[PDB]
Amino acid sequence: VRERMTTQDVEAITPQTLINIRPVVAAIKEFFGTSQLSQFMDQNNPLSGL
DNA sequence: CGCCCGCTTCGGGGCAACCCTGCGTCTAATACAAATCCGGCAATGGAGTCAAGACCAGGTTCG
Ligand SMILES: C/C(=C\[C@H](C)CCCCC(=O)O)[C@@H]1O[C@@H]2C=C[C@@H]1OC(=O)\C=C/C=C\C=C\[C@H]1O[C@@H]3C[C@H]1O[C@@H](/C=C/C[C@H]1O[C@H](C[C@H](O)[C@H]1C)[C@@H](O)[C@@H](O)/C=C/CC/C=C/C2)[C@@H]3C
Repeated sequence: VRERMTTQDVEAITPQTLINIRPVVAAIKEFFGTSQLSQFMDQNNPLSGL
């Protein structure tokens, strides 16, 4: 946003144009898969999930 | 008696070898020439195929 605040022209831009959500959604998808703390639920008896 | 000056001794620095406190989207085409694929006839010419048809030789039948 701070980059394209300057390169864009004024009196034409909007928050729909300024905002790129793809690094945020890539950070979420890169956390939930392929991290240490996000593991498969160990279920072979209900004590193990707990 | 004091004094220089390199010899040894330790310090500090410097450096070489391993992990994560690591791990962004970008003008946009035109113009043209050469090379290459490929699609479709257009000569085949050699290689396979059918069929007749002849070739006797020795069992096989008949005299
Ligand atoms: C070594 C480790 C996790 C190991 C893979 C499993 C735990 C080892 C301890 C043990 O031997 O009991 C650390 O885990 C985390 C971050 C760093 C380390 O990961 C690491 O560095 C190693 C792997 C990190 C993420 C792996 C994700 C995916 O790999 C597959 C699918 C995803 O997860 C893995 C499965 C994990 C569940 C395990 O659960 C364990 C039993 C089995 O070993 C597994 C079913 C149970 O002990 C379970 O109750 C306990 C889990 C530990 C909780 C997380 C701690 C920190 C499966 C192999």
